[PDB]
Amino acid sequence: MKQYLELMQKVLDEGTQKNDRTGTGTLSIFGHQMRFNLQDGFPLVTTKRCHLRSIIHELLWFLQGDTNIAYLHENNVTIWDEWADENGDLGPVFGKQWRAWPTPDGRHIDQITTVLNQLKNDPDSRRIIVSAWNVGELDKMALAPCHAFFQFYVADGKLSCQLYQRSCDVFLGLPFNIASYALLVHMMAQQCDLEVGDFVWTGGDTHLYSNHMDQTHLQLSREPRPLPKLIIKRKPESIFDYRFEDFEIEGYDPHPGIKAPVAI
Amino acid sequence: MKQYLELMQKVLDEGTQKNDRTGTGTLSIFGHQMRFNLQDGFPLVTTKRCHLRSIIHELLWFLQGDTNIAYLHENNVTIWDEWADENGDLGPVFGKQWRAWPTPDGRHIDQITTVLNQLKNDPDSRRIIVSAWNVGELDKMALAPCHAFFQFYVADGKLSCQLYQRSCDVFLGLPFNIASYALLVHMMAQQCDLEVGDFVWTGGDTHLYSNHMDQTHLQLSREPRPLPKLIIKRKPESIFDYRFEDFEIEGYDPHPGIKAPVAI
Repeated sequence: MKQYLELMQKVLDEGTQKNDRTGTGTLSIFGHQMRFNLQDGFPLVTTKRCHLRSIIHELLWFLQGDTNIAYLHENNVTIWDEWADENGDLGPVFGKQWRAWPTPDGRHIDQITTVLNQLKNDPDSRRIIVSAWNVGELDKMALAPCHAFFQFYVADGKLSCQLYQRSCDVFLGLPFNIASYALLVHMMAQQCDLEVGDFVWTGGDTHLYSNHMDQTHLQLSREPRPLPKLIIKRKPESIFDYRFEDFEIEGYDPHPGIKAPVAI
Repeated sequence: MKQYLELMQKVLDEGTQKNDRTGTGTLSIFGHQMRFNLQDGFPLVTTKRCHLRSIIHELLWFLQGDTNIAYLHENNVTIWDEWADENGDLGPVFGKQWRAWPTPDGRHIDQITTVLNQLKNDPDSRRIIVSAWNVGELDKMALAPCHAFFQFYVADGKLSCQLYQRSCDVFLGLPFNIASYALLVHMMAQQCDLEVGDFVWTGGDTHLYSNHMDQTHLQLSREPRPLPKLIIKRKPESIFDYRFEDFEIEGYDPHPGIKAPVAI
């Protein structure tokens, strides 16, 4: 997509050499923002083929609130295997905070239900927020949330969402981060009888790994194709009742897939 | 400042009519970002005179962690009086979360000490974060935090900070929000033997109140003046030992002050 390739070029041009926790090198910038008008099309990167199978299962899994990887394994989704313990546990990552944020007084707060009802009853609200950044729970998490905090907004019948992503792997992660939250906005808008607005992406440490440079150069040589279209095949009774098969992408004509590694 | 006036003009041009919780009208946009290179000068709005007295006391008060307004009243700082109860209490707002975030297991987490030591020991970290958005504590707060979440970053000997502000009163609040966090970056950089980098400001619901329109039109007719310079007159032994008198602004030649109201 235009904004995505512009980000990649910016990191190339302006990024500074910066290492990650393993010692693996990157080029990094701090602070960036992009906006995707969801009525223009579904913002799935076209300059390489991006598969959404794991991303859809992951989002349904987040929304279900159980952080054991059993559901992912039931569907042969393996993207959290690296972080899970022998029993398949991850600690109180994403879904536990979205659905059952623990409080000092022993309650567990369902932020997703909170937001859905704010959107339906008080759409002007300036505090329609979900946070995964539960400071007390960070140490028990397999890793701290990268997509940490998000806010919804309603105007002129349209639902928008802004994500704050503290750390972003531009090449491997970001295409998927965009698609995941764009899907969530479509699901929430359907459930609230709203049209889709903008997905606004905001980054903190936004980086290209040094061993993604060949891939980045190739991708920047390609012209974006028309955005595809998301089809939701059925309207479920709530935000918690979506199924994998409810989602189809039409009109997706990407350039070929581009593989990239990780260090250990 | 250029970026500030550009934001104001954007809200004028592109903002949509949107009411707040009291029913007071605004023009609103969702999602914006600005960057202030702190080596260029201290980013204090010059197109109207902005007083920093209350803002400096407020920041020292945040850093001290006690949310009773007694310290503010000791200095005749009245900007939190509206929200305080008969005993001067605000509930677990800002400073309580910065210095003593309560956890389910009964601990209280000092996020400011955490960050200072991350900056000194693990400056490459992508999770140097302070959050005020303690979901369990929102209901006891006098109001939910507007400046909700911030992240630090180090590269090339320079400390940067990004703020996520969920709700922003562009005319009355934003000049002060910018100055408060810019001061904090200077204080933290001094304590970590770092130079100052960028303050990156990110907004959610970013709005101009309808009864600030006369003022906005006047302000947009003025040309920004050179940025002033922050002087820290003494290096304290830690981030918790700063005093009001340690701070001076030099070279501040603003256009006259512009008064603006609020509804009740």
